[PDB]
Amino acid sequence: RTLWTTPDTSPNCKIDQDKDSKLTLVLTKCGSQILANVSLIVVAGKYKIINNNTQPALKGFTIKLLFDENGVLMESSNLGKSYWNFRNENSIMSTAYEKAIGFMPNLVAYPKPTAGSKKYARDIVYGNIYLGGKPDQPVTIKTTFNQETGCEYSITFDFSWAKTYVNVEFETTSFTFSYIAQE
Amino acid sequence: KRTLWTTPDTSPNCKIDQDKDSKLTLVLTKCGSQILANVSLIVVAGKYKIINNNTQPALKGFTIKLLFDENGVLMESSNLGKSYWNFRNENSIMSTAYEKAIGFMPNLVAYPKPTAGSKKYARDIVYGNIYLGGKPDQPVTIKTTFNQETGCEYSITFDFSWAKTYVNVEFETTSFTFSYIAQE
Amino acid sequence: EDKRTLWTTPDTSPNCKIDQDKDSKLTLVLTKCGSQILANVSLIVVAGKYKIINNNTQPALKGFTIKLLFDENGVLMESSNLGKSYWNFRNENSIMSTAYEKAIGFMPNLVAYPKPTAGSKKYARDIVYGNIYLGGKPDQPVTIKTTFNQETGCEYSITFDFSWAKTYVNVEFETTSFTFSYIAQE
Amino acid sequence: EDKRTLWTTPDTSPNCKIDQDKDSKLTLVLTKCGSQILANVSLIVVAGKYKIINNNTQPALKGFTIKLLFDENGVLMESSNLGKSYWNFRNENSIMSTAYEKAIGFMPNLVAYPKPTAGSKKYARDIVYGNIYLGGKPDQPVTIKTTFNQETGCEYSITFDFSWAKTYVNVEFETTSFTFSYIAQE
Amino acid sequence: KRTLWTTPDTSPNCKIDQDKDSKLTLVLTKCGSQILANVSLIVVAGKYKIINNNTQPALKGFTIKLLFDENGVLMESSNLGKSYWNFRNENSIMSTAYEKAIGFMPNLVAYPKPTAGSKKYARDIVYGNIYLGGKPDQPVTIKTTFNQETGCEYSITFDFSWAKTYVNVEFETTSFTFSYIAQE
Amino acid sequence: DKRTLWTTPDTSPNCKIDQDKDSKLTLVLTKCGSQILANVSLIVVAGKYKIINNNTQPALKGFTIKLLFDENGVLMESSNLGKSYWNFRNENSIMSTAYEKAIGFMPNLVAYPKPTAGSKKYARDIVYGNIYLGGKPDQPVTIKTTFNQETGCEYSITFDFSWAKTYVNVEFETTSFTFSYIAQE
Amino acid sequence: DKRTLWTTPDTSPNCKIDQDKDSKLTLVLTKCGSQILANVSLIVVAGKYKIINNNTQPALKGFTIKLLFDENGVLMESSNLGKSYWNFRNENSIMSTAYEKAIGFMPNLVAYPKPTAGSKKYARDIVYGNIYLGGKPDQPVTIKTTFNQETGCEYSITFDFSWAKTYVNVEFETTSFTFSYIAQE
Amino acid sequence: KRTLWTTPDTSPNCKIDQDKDSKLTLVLTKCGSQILANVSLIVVAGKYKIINNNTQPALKGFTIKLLFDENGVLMESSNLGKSYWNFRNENSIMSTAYEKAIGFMPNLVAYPKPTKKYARDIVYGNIYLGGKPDQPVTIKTTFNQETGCEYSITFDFSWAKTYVNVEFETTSFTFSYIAQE
Repeated sequence: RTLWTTPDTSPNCKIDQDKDSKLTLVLTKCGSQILANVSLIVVAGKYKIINNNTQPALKGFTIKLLFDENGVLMESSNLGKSYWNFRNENSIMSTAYEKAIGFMPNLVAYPKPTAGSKKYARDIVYGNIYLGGKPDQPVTIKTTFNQETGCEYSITFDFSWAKTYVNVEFETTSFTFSYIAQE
Repeated sequence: KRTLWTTPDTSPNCKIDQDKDSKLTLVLTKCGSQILANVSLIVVAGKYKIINNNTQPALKGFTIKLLFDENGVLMESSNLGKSYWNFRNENSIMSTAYEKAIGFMPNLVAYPKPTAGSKKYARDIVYGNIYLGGKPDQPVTIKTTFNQETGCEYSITFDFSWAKTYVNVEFETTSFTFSYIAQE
Repeated sequence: EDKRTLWTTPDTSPNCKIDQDKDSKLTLVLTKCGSQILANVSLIVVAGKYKIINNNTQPALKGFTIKLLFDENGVLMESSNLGKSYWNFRNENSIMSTAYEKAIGFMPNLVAYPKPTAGSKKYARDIVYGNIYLGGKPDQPVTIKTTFNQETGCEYSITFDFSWAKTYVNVEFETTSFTFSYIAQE
Repeated sequence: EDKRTLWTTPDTSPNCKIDQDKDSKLTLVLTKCGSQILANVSLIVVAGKYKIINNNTQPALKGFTIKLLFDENGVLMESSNLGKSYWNFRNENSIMSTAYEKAIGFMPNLVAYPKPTAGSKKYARDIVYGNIYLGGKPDQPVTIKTTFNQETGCEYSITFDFSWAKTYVNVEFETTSFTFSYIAQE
Repeated sequence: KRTLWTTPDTSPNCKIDQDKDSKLTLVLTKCGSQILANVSLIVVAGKYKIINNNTQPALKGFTIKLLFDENGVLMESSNLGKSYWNFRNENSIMSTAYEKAIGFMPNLVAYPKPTAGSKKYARDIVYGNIYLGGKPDQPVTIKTTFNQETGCEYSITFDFSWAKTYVNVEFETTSFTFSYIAQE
Repeated sequence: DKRTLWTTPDTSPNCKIDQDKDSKLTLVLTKCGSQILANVSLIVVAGKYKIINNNTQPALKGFTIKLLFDENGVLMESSNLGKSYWNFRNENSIMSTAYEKAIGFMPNLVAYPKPTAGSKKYARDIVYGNIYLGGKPDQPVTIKTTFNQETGCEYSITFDFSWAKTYVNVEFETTSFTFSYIAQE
Repeated sequence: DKRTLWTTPDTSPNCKIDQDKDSKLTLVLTKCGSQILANVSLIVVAGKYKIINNNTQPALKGFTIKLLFDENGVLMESSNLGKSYWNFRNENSIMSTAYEKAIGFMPNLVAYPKPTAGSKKYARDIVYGNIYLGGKPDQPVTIKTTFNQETGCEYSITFDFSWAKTYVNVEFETTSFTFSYIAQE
Repeated sequence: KRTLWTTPDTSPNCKIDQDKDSKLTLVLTKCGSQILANVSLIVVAGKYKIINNNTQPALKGFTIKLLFDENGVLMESSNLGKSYWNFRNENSIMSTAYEKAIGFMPNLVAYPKPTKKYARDIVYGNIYLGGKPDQPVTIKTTFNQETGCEYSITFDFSWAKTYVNVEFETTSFTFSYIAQE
């Protein structure tokens, strides 16, 4: 009933370069809703340290999870496939999973955008998370369901900030949300 | 069934100011002693569809009320229409109206009905924000209150409000999740 | 008997010591959804120095802490601010009459949220921020910061740090509710 | 040395057991005015079952009793709810440096207020009723009923029965003061 | 001597709203560790003389304060006039103003001044009722509070209030007795 | 300068808040025809109000300075401000002889009537302002000025000083505030 | 009544800190009328407190040993100290019969009342001292002794050991400390 | 008896600044040639009750003196009140004032009166405010250094830290001294 990344600190995600980040994502199926819990540690590379004195235009970045028609994570995702599976103890199942359609965002609630059709905001959930656990260091985490092409379903995390942060490490508090499940 | 919902399509099901002027998308999923709730709103017509606080400076909020009888059945005075509200069946709703859903009602010990002279605590409220047009600089407050309406056994009230002066902004929102303690 | 919910009974009676015996009602409901605990919390201060906030007369009174400390079996330790007789598995609108022996399935996961270490980087993943509102008023926010497994002298812990920046003048400390979740130990 | 006042001292340090040890400060001052004792009383509950009244959760919790039992010399007996440590003749704002041995002139008169006895007519004149107010609020009355010489296992007694009719919700039990008098034994 | 009083005549001695609008009759008799107090009030002029809450709905109470210095001497800031307050001499007062009356002051351990970080207990209040015109259906609350005023070492504050709607009722009262713990 | 009544701008004490000469009220009244332009500040040099400690005295949160005038606008001895220090300007001092008339500086009695039983009391006779202890922006004090509300005089100006915040070892000496009022003639 | 209650002075473990019999508490209580003269030291023989390394275990900074007594002054089994060799002195061992009464050795309940909710307790019931690990003068630890603070007993003596310094591979075996306390009778 | 004491309840018995502002709990137990002494202090009122060295930076100590006559009887000039100091009787004091207690007095050969001053007539200790290990106060006890008496015990309390809103109520300290007889 839970798809997750093992919640240690080892990297599992490429924002800019391989293994530059640890996305901790836990999806628990509560029938018609998925209860989601997320946090991010950027361990290396371009996004490890936000410095808007030296890089004034660096105000955000994106992580995409793309899923096929069986709810299987696609290699085009920023999150690595070997890191994503049903929970087993404090680790993951040995064999890669074959179906997880019940964990996918519902396509009627959150349709793929279509040219010529009105796009509603119901497919977005906003939250904040806090860099370094400090209450004066918010960033926006914008989560969008089924926005991407090249997939049957998707979850997209857009992180952004308006403040000028100077040498602030990108490692965050946790946020919980939910979404309507496909089945 | 463990989920009561409005079918998550876009067809209007709610009256804010005029009949069928909005689509309230509300999903209540029973997790034992808590209901996990997910809500968003699309206004499709009427005075709240396009907010212009230069021409209508007083247009700063509105209310959507769900009132329930002793069996957890939606009452017709609610802003949400009854024919749209039922247990989930695939991506639609059961064909026959439900008779009991007390397990989805807000707990009356946690959230008592008002009585004169009774000390009223704020535990029966949850605050959140949702965002018009998906834009991060267009927040609206969604205040949810449990069991504060009269003429019903249980209630969920959504009060929407905003402080900013919105000019030519369509009222269709991002989603928000909350929970509340279940009656049984 | 509802072994999927640990809670304080959702009545209004006090169950918690912030400063003195029975000075507050922490309403806390932990509902196990497999590997995540769905948590719902509010606070009523019924007496003592935190009941009525006046920052004109007490400018330094800007926050306080409520700690839940648990042993290796998930049993609440007496050093916690919440009283042990008030904390148990649900039975209808009350609690089971005998004290529970095990609740590890409700504890915050130690790999996700490790105890303090001798020499390793401490990450912020073990914190959740929220706001709650005094008197239900939208202009009276308080920060509720929840931290997992950062207390010593226990095997697991949940710490609620309440704080505010505004100068509140004769404002009663009784709050709206907040929901969050955390990763479960098993 | 003021042998015309017997008191608890006027501090707020708990001296009384209603339900648990030292859960309350009974402030009681008995001043001898010849044939009458002028009495002044208030109560602060600091802990335990009666600190915070919540009649939504405990609708049957509507009163309690504090008994002072005295021997043939007017000495307070250990079976009393009030402790002996600081019940003594006045010395400034404290008590005399040794325990008193005789205070019959402070005892309620046995002809006016006889002890209960087998099949004898009990008259109400051994009672005085009053009200005191929780938290100083005029809408939070409680009844204080004082009865003289009705307890067993003593030669004299003063019994305070507290009761209320209203449904109090999270009201701290600490009271305004009340004055009464009674006829002295000698 | 053993009694501080206002002479029990009917000569106005007190300012509620305007000078000499009332006669407070107050007798404090020292009984060792307790002061036995007896009080009544006559309003002789001004807006509190005849109460009409149909036409003046906000006229629901007023305060008379006695403030004392470190020697127990009444301070000029009190509502009660100083020339009216002294030790008893027959049915009048001593001709020379008293210099010390600490034995008549409310005890500061029983009834402390406001203190930072100290809980304020209600035991520094005594409630009573007195009756307008001697009529049993015309109660007013007399609340007496010890040592809660600023600008003094000791204080006795009388707050009068009423919930009933009195219609053309003269404010002149029955008497009430209470006691309080003495400072020395 | 028959157009200015003032206390002079020096710092020698001229006022009794709690004890004699415990404070310097600096008050300048400049007649602009039908309006008096007023500028005020306060320095407490001694006594109970010199150093505020609301940890020691939590309930000490205000005090009053009254100026009472007779029917000729002459300051009465019952005022908190001393008469020696109050006169028309001459350079940075005051005139030698005490003034005899200053009705043109008195608060207008129609705008600001004396209170009387049975007459409505309007708030027009009050002006609120703030001043700041030690010049610090986070140490406000309210200065409430009321015209013609005192008894035993023909005209009055009352300054009620109050504060809400707990000040701990804060000297009571203030910034300045300007206001105006309607002149009797 | 010049008697002594003691643990015997050998080094056989008699006390649990973290695991059974991981320490020797050497405790000697000698009745000097109204005061008990007390002498204490501690040897940790096994377990996690035997060798302190606060670089690797920085949270290992203190521990507690409780002696709980019934209404007769008899040591209760719930104590950290075992009952077998806690008795009146006989030579370098203990009397052959287990004692039945030792109220004269109990901490006075008037001087040192049981704490109760809603009463702020006084510090009079504490004595602080230092003892030194390995006899080295730069290795202090605090021994805080509190009388009658525990529930589930009539009387109690609690030893709380704690240290501020970061000890690196230092064995927990201590010098001796003497104190006194007021006796119940 | 073998113990002179103050009843170890919380009732005040001592004037530091003002009458009845403090409870000195002092127990002197005769062990032959040595007196075993146990002391603590609770300030209940007045200027030393709450130390705030931000407001009162020079408030850094005070003294409590016990002066005795040739019979070891406490003199009224002492800070401790005579009503409170007597031989022990159960958990209180004897009701009749004692007449002789020379065996409890500090030895005059070990500790001579002012009229070569050696430091051996002093014992130093620390006690802790509120029982907190970071709130030490020095308690200096001096024998037979006051004038106008035959014997004396003087307690000088002092501290170096800047304490802010700290209540002066202490842990206990034990010492001994050589007895006069």
